[PDB]
Amino acid sequence: AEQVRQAGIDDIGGILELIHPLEEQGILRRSREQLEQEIGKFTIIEKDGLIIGCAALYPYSEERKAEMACVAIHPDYRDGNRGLLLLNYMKHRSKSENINQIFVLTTHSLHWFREQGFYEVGVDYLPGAKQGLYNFRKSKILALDL
Amino acid sequence: AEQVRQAGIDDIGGILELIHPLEEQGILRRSREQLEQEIGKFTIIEKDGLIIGCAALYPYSEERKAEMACVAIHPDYRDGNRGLLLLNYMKHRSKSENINQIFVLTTHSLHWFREQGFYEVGVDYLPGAKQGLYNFRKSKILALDL
Repeated sequence: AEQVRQAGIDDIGGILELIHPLEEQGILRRSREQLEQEIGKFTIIEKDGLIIGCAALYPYSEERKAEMACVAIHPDYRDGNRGLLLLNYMKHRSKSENINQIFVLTTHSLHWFREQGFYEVGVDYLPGAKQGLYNFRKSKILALDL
Repeated sequence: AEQVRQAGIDDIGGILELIHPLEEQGILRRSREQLEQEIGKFTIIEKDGLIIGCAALYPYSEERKAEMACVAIHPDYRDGNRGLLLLNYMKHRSKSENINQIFVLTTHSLHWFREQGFYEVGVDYLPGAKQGLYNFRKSKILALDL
């Protein structure tokens, strides 16, 4: 069959392959170490040992929201409802962690999202952590070693 | 004296007053309910019962980073090293939660940040959750009721 399951460390290589062409295309970038650190957030689809889909879920526990991000379907495996498969799996998983909304940040696929019952919200809806970033031009990221 | 301490629910009103003029100024917006949901992330400064400073810390546990955001000093209480007070308190607090870097997203105060040992990083440095947002124009936020 075809498996939808939470990702593990042996899946990083396969996730990277799905994501890399998205990064070149200006869509997403994730280093391997970054993926190692977040792996728990990722779900994939495996077909005959090939990773043909992934998606990440970032919970905002106290706001009871979660962002579904980094959703990729293998180019040879589109038009097989695989996006929907990941979403329904995400829906079901969020529900079981006391989360009652999923949100996405997208420039692509409005018709499809609307068709799933997604509605558009303003930046104020974003959980406070995710607010500093939506309102990003002359905007610098600064880090401090503790 | 003047107290630096983690915030509580009775501090929301006072935080809102510090933040509201920042929101009008295009800098930050936080509803009361949003602040109720995130209150645990906030630190304030209280002087004679007046909230004269606040700052939020958003931990990225597995990446061992945390974003310091929503930093406000009462307009009548500037040039009293209160920004530094909050930062050092944040530094100390992050350290004790196994976090070894603080980052900020800013358009303001480069000289000051550099002076504290902050250095500039690229968007790839951001913890994956915070990546979907930095790379935000024709970019929509969509929500789904589970």
